[PDB]
Amino acid sequence: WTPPRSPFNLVQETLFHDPWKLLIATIFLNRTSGKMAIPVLWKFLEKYPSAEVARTADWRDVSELLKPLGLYDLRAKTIVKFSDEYLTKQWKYPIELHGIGKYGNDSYRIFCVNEWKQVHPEDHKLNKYHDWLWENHEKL
DNA sequence: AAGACGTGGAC
DNA sequence: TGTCCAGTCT
Ligand SMILES: [K+]
Repeated sequence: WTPPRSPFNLVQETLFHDPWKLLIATIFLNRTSGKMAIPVLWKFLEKYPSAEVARTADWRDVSELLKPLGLYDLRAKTIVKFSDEYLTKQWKYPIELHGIGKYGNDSYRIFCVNEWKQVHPEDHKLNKYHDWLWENHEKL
């Protein structure tokens, strides 16, 4: 399964193939505008192209990148921890992991795994994509 | 179960 | 230049 590209161009639609990156993007989005987060996200995946790399990194460093997006200290610490657990903790769903809640888990379950029918989003853009999936899956 | 984490954009 | 605001945690 591979989720369709939509007319709303969510970040999730590129990152689906790597559930880790997709969960990072969701976290970058926590209480922060896309307008600001998205450029920083891309530079973050440059410096930290994976989970094995990221569980390693100094949070002090992740932080430098994250201020000016606010929520930078706690988040930087989370990002490192999330990546540790992502790789070293067994999980069926990323909800089980640190700093992933209904939002990250919904994205996971719509994009990384064929479970869209069972997701009940409460994020706007996700709602748009989902509604749009319900409407057009039989067409593909 | 309530804060609490946060900057810069929009205005 | 002041307020409002863009999930998941403890
Ligand atoms: K969690």
